[PDB]
Amino acid sequence: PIVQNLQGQMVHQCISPRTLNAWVKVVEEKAFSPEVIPMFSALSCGATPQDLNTMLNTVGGHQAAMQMLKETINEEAAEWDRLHPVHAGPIAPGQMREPRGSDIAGTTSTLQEQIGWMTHNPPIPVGEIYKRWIILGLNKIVRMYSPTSILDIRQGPKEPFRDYVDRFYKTLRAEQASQEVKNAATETLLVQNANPDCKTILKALGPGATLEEMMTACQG
Amino acid sequence: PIVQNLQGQMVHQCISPRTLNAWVKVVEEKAFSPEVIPMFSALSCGATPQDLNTMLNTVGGHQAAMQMLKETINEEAAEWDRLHPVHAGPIAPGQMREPRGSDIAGTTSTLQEQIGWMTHNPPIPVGEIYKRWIILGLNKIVRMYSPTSILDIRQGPKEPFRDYVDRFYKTLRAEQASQEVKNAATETLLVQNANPDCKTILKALGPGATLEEMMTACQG
Amino acid sequence: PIVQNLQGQMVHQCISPRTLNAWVKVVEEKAFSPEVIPMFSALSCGATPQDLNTMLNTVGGHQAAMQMLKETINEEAAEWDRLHPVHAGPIAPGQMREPRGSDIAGTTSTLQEQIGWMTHNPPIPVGEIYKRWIILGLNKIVRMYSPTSILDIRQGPKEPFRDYVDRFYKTLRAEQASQEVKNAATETLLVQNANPDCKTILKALGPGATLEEMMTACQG
Amino acid sequence: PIVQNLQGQMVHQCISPRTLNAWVKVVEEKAFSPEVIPMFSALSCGATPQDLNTMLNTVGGHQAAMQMLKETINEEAAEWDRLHPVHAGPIAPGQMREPRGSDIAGTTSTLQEQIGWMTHNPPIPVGEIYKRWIILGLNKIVRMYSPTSILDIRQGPKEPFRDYVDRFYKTLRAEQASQEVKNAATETLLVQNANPDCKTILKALGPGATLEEMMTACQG
Amino acid sequence: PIVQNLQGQMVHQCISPRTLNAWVKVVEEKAFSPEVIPMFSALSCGATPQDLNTMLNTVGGHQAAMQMLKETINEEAAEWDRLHPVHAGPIAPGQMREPRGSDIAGTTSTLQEQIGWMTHNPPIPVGEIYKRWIILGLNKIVRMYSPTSILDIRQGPKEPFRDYVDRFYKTLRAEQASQEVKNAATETLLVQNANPDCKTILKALGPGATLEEMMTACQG
Amino acid sequence: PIVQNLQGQMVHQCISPRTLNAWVKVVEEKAFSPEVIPMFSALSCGATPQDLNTMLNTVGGHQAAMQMLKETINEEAAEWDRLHPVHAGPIAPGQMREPRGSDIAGTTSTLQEQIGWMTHNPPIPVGEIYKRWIILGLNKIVRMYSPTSILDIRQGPKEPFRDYVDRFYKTLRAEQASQEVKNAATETLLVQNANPDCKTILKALGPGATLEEMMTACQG
Ligand SMILES: CC(C)(C#Cc1ccc(-c2ccc(Cl)c3c(NS(C)(=O)=O)nn(CC(F)(F)F)c23)c([C@H](Cc2cc(F)cc(F)c2)NC(=O)Cn2nc(C(F)(F)F)c3c2C(F)(F)[C@@H]2C[C@H]32)n1)S(C)(=O)=O
Ligand SMILES: CC(C)(C#Cc1ccc(-c2ccc(Cl)c3c(NS(C)(=O)=O)nn(CC(F)(F)F)c23)c([C@H](Cc2cc(F)cc(F)c2)NC(=O)Cn2nc(C(F)(F)F)c3c2C(F)(F)[C@@H]2C[C@H]32)n1)S(C)(=O)=O
Ligand SMILES: CC(C)(C#Cc1ccc(-c2ccc(Cl)c3c(NS(C)(=O)=O)nn(CC(F)(F)F)c23)c([C@H](Cc2cc(F)cc(F)c2)NC(=O)Cn2nc(C(F)(F)F)c3c2C(F)(F)[C@@H]2C[C@H]32)n1)S(C)(=O)=O
Ligand SMILES: CC(C)(C#Cc1ccc(-c2ccc(Cl)c3c(NS(C)(=O)=O)nn(CC(F)(F)F)c23)c([C@H](Cc2cc(F)cc(F)c2)NC(=O)Cn2nc(C(F)(F)F)c3c2C(F)(F)[C@@H]2C[C@H]32)n1)S(C)(=O)=O
Ligand SMILES: CC(C)(C#Cc1ccc(-c2ccc(Cl)c3c(NS(C)(=O)=O)nn(CC(F)(F)F)c23)c([C@H](Cc2cc(F)cc(F)c2)NC(=O)Cn2nc(C(F)(F)F)c3c2C(F)(F)[C@@H]2C[C@H]32)n1)S(C)(=O)=O
Ligand SMILES: CC(C)(C#Cc1ccc(-c2ccc(Cl)c3c(NS(C)(=O)=O)nn(CC(F)(F)F)c23)c([C@H](Cc2cc(F)cc(F)c2)NC(=O)Cn2nc(C(F)(F)F)c3c2C(F)(F)[C@@H]2C[C@H]32)n1)S(C)(=O)=O
Ligand SMILES: [Cl-]
Ligand SMILES: [Cl-]
Ligand SMILES: [Cl-]
Ligand SMILES: [Cl-]
Ligand SMILES: [Cl-]
Ligand SMILES: [Cl-]
Ligand SMILES: [Cl-]
Ligand SMILES: [Cl-]
Ligand SMILES: [Cl-]
Ligand SMILES: [Cl-]
Ligand SMILES: [Cl-]
Ligand SMILES: [Cl-]
Ligand SMILES: [Cl-]
Ligand SMILES: [Cl-]
Ligand SMILES: [Cl-]
Ligand SMILES: [Cl-]
Ligand SMILES: [Cl-]
Ligand SMILES: [Cl-]
Ligand SMILES: [Cl-]
Ligand SMILES: [Cl-]
Ligand SMILES: [Cl-]
Ligand SMILES: [Cl-]
Ligand SMILES: [Cl-]
Ligand SMILES: [Cl-]
Repeated sequence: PIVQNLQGQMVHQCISPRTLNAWVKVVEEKAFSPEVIPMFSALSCGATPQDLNTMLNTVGGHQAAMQMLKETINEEAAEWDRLHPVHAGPIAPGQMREPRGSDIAGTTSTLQEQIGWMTHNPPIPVGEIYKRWIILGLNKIVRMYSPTSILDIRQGPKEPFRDYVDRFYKTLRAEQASQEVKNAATETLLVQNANPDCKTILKALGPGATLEEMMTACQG
Repeated sequence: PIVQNLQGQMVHQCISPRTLNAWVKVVEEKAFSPEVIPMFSALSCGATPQDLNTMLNTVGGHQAAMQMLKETINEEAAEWDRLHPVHAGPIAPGQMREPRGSDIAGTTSTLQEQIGWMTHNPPIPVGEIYKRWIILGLNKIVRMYSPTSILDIRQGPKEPFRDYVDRFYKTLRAEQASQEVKNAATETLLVQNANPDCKTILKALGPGATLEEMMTACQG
Repeated sequence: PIVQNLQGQMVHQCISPRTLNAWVKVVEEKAFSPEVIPMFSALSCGATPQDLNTMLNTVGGHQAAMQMLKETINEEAAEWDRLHPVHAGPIAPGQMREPRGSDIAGTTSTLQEQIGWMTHNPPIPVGEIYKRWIILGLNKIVRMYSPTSILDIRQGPKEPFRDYVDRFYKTLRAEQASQEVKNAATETLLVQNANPDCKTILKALGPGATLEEMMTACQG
Repeated sequence: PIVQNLQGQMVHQCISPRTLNAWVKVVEEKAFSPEVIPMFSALSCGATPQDLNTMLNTVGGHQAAMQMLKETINEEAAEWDRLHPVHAGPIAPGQMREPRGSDIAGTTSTLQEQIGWMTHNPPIPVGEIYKRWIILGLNKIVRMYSPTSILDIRQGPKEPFRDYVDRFYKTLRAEQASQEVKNAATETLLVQNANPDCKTILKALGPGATLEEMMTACQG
Repeated sequence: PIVQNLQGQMVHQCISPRTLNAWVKVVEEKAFSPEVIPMFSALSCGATPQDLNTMLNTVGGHQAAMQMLKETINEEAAEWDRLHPVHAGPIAPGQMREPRGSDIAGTTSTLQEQIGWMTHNPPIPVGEIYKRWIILGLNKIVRMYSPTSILDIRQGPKEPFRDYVDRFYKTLRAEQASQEVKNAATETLLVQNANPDCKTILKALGPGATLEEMMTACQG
Repeated sequence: PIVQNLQGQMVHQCISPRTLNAWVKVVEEKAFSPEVIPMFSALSCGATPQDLNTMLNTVGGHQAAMQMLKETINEEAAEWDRLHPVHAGPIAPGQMREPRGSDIAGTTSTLQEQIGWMTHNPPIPVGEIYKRWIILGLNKIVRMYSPTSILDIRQGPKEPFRDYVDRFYKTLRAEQASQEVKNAATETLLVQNANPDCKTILKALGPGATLEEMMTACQG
């Protein structure tokens, strides 16, 4: 990663063993459950493209997911290059060349070029751009490896309301879109797919009930 | 988090893998027992709103609770906005715009704006305001997920007084309120719900007995 | 905690995850065995009142003990305030208000006021005063949760002398008082409650025998 | 390793017990699965040749592979020497002699000469040259210890498409080459070795299908 | 402990949770095997007397031994006092009073007086004097809790010579003395207590045989 | 150990708990397998003689090996003293006395004298000299505790060639000598003790076959 020293300079630091192991173990145990994204984002804090490639290369298995990840990265790399055509010319003494999509992904850039970009003034944050592409890719995988659709979450006749809302939002969290799309899913389904007893109770509460009020009203 | 380095400057640091892991593990093992609040408060020491969102996002399961958490956050954010009317105008070169509620919650603010607010002179401590909203929300979840009422905690005819006082205060701590009447639940409900043998001993102790005095008197 | 930076300034540091976990685990495994006090004292090195409250709030269970702890703290807080009546008046530019008992315990003080007190010149060590009150409270709990009295420690007819002295001083360590009180317990009981064979041997050694000499004399 | 301290100077540091342990454990559990290469590359960040030799020497077992590793290192060292002819002559007071192949490999160079090369201006990065030779050697070991060929990876008549793509790319990654024909193995061999049900679906998708599109189309 | 920071100043640091835990665990698993002494000496590197008392106080059980430890400490403290007669007189502004025995042991000295002594110019190293007394006491405990005498360590008729030498020196190390006669126990008692087959071989080796030569000669 | 601070000064640091435990555990689990030497060398990076004595004193068991270690050290100490006769005379204000063999081994030197030697300009590295003696001793123990001779490694009639080369070089690694001696062992035995099928294949390859080529030729 790139961290600040006490001189105020952004300097490269080695990825710690603890960071590597934490990422390997969290994929081992949680696969592509939705909480893998924040874990990956937090563990890759300050990462260079090299660090991000290190983390993704240490994943054992799920190689189909990892290949989808590369295809996502390549599309985002192609989009970056078409929005940032590089301008030919000698790079000046105090400068860095402009990065191409393959440079952000680390396939055509050295770690020293990545450090130069990330510690420049102003910085060109190839690590955070790459991370964006990867997390975009991981979001697709979480959505693809989600077993259940939001339309299939229906409260059982003896199922406690808390357990049902747990399943509802767990399912909703794995199909990532805008929250505009997730507010629409809730307003469309959460009360309508409650069991007949709780549904009649919540209809009387009206559309303005908070979730806390809905869960208290269907308590047992 | 934003911590002071070894020289006295407030710097951004990455959330550590141990901090991430410790918070995930505490929710896994303790759910919303009351001791999750101090663990969350201590593990989020110096957190930015991004750090707090990371921690909350790493929680697997309990998504009904996490949704209640967002609704509490949004209520407090709207209250913040109603108390901090917007002042339109170009932000001056040195300084930073006033934060809205969604900026404190981290949904419309970047990490660099959060660093800018938290390291300002004087600092606008968005991380601690956000943290205060979250703990307010987590306190509701603890209250709601507490199974038993204090009026149902009663000493068995053969149950040692110590175990009953353990159950009593464990319950009182989960059923959260101000000390206005929790102070009230002790000293009279604690005696009223003692078994007849210990209850008879505790009347003889008279008003003003310490809990140590009550526990010594009902040992045998 | 409050630690020294390399500038010579006492600065606040976040309580580490390792410190929190160590305290939670040691209470989980050792309850209120006497070695909980030094573990708590060492783990709370440099603690602010906030850190001490964090540690005690993370304890799961033993809530009867924790309430006795609060009653001890409140008595010590009441004693502090009666010995340190606060003097009204505007606090000067370079100063801190004088702390009340509730400020030392952290119920009416902010972490910033605790930092101001603890890093003042000279420091007013509210953290070490609070710790004193807490450890005073923990000593009462260790003494209350001790199963055996010193008068019941009697050497068995086939019990090795080392095992008996182990039990004797383990029991003596849980009833904390002055060592004047613990030297008196030893001189009164250790030889007199040895089994008849070892007792006759140790009577001949005389009152001036070291424990090492007594244990060699009753070896087997 | 040679890392930058908190002030900006390149200093030698001892390899940490966690780094040593992490590398030993990764070889123990993963042998020469492909993910051992990124683990070795990341754990050897900033390594001197002495550090790299230490890491390789801590490997227990797999001594046939480790001997192949030495033979690869020696071939690269001889290639280095043929490209860097020796210049005889007294080394000047300030500077350091040119490294031979055996010096990069650490067999004829001391740790202080390795520090001298790596902290020179400009640096001669013997640790990264050595690391590049080792990973070249470890890549051969992975290729050799890969049990299955990509031509033998075929989808079963009832095997889900996802599991087959997992096996396909896991295998392709172990059978190491350039993307010249690994790019080639995908998109046609991946389809050719699908079972007849999915194969029929994938012809209808036509050329240019993403892996996400192929995996969505053969879900059911 | 009192350690040097990154700038060259001697500063007080809190004993780490790992150091506390490591010492507790070592006593739990190894009791008073000889290797507890180096573990205690290394884990108490730079300790103040308060740190040493903390470590000793965290020991659960073995209270008979811990009481022997106090008696040894008190004997050494009295010897220290008899060699360092008190000089009455007001302590000058810059300097510190001379330490008594109880101050080195930490029973009549505060942590700040211990820091003052240890960081003085020249330093009065009360922590190392205290440590020396404790290890003297722990050495007595190891000697006393060693079950077997060196005269009872003898090679079985079918026991491999290596295992017997292992038992021999393991025992010799627990039965602690100076090398005046431990040097003596080897080379003649080691041969005398060998079984007749190996004993006959070792006479033929003659005086001056190394232990490697003896162990090679009694392999078969 | 002796580490560099940020002032450029070599300063003493306490041996970490993690370093102590790592060395104890690696001996516990791996005994004197050959990888114990690099683990010991890496874990004792920067060690003082005191640290090296600490590490070796913490080893439980294998006391016969540890005594052979002392005899090796004493021979190397005797050789050092006969090559470095100390010259009598007052030590100057800015100087350190010359170290004897017993000073390098730490039996007649204080930790402060070891720090003085190791941080002198130029340094006299008693820690690295001692380490050399110890590792010389550990090499003898690895060679003594090796069960199998190189002449007994013969490929089985159904044994895969990789497994046989594994055993061959594992055995060869435990009998440490020069690689001149280990190249001679390979050229003498590796092909000649292959099973009759693989032997005839490798004879045709000729003496110039790499190990990688030999292992591919005897694949199955
Ligand atoms: C960097 C990174 C780690 C990030 C970020 C990141 C950034 C912002 C926000 C956020 C913060 C505050 C509010 Cl008030 C809202 C909001 N209020 S609103 C308009 O009503 O929805 N929305 N947001 C998302 C925003 F801003 F993106 F829109 C937020 C989050 C929340 C943090 C959070 C998690 C939590 F558990 C509980 C909380 F109280 C807050 N995380 C999510 O909300 C994820 N989530 N998804 C869904 C579902 F799909 F089911 F609906 C559900 C959640 C849920 F909250 F967990 C809960 C069960 C419901 N995280 S990264 C690149 O890896 O992602
Ligand atoms: C979360 C966070 C931000 C915080 C804080 C925070 C802030 C202040 C205080 C506090 C400190 C000292 C006193 Cl004397 C009192 C007091 N004395 S009084 C006039 O009698 O009420 N009150 N308080 C709360 C105050 F100030 F809020 F009012 C306190 C606490 C205590 C700390 C504490 C915990 C403990 F175990 C034992 C202690 F001795 C002290 N924690 C609680 O008290 C929680 N608790 N709740 C109840 C119940 F509900 F059952 F009654 C019960 C407890 C209990 F003590 F554990 C015990 C069984 C009874 N914590 S953080 C930094 O931890 O992350
Ligand atoms: C900060 C903190 C961690 C502290 C402190 C703290 C401060 C000082 C001292 C101390 C130091 C040296 C001596 Cl010589 C005496 C002494 N010599 S004397 C006049 O003969 O008794 N007395 N003391 C206590 C003093 F000073 F307080 F009086 C001491 C201790 C000892 C440290 C110690 C522990 C140990 F195991 C073995 C040792 F050699 C020394 N710890 C105790 O002694 C606790 N203990 N209690 C009893 C019993 F009840 F059974 F008798 C028993 C012990 C015992 F020693 F373990 C042993 C079985 C007997 N600790 S804190 C706030 O959390 O407490
Ligand atoms: C060892 C080290 C020094 C390094 C490096 C290193 C350097 C660059 C790159 C890389 C980055 C981005 C893209 Cl877009 C491509 C690309 N896009 S492309 C035009 O389609 O080929 N190619 N590359 C390799 C490049 F640049 F070398 F060509 C890359 C990688 C990727 C990192 C990565 C891993 C991952 F899991 C998922 C990702 F999204 C990205 N790792 C690999 O690709 C390894 N891999 N191999 C194969 C196979 F053989 F099966 F095909 C397969 C993978 C796979 F991706 F895992 C997946 C199943 C398929 N690593 S380090 C720092 O880790 O220690
Ligand atoms: C506690 C502490 C403060 C200290 C120190 C401390 C100080 C010095 C020395 C030492 C160093 C080198 C030599 Cl050559 C000799 C020597 N050579 S000699 C002329 O033959 O006697 N003697 N010494 C002790 C000296 F100096 F004190 F005399 C030493 C030791 C050795 C270190 C060591 C341990 C080891 F395993 C193997 C080694 F090669 C060296 N440790 C011991 O020797 C302990 N030991 N005891 C006996 C027994 F009793 F059975 F005989 C046995 C050992 C044994 F070696 F393990 C082995 C089975 C035999 N430690 S600390 C820093 O660790 O925390
Ligand atoms: C500081 C310390 C930690 C050190 C060092 C240290 C110093 C240098 C070297 C070394 C480096 C590069 C080359 Cl190219 C050769 C070489 N090339 S050559 C002329 O053809 O043999 N030789 N060397 C040893 C040299 F220089 F000493 F001669 C080397 C090693 C290698 C490092 C290494 C280990 C490894 F696993 C795989 C590698 F590719 C490289 N370690 C060994 O080789 C140990 N080993 N022993 C034998 C056997 F006996 F079976 F043959 C076998 C090995 C083996 F390699 F593992 C493998 C199965 C064969 N380590 S310390 C004081 O604790 O030792
Ligand atoms: Cl780490
Ligand atoms: Cl890269
Ligand atoms: Cl894989
Ligand atoms: Cl989820
Ligand atoms: Cl509910
Ligand atoms: Cl960490
Ligand atoms: Cl955010
Ligand atoms: Cl009780
Ligand atoms: Cl930590
Ligand atoms: Cl507080
Ligand atoms: Cl509780
Ligand atoms: Cl005890
Ligand atoms: Cl005994
Ligand atoms: Cl470490
Ligand atoms: Cl080397
Ligand atoms: Cl799929
Ligand atoms: Cl720690
Ligand atoms: Cl003390
Ligand atoms: Cl042997
Ligand atoms: Cl450590
Ligand atoms: Cl020493
Ligand atoms: Cl031993
Ligand atoms: Cl081996
Ligand atoms: Cl093979």
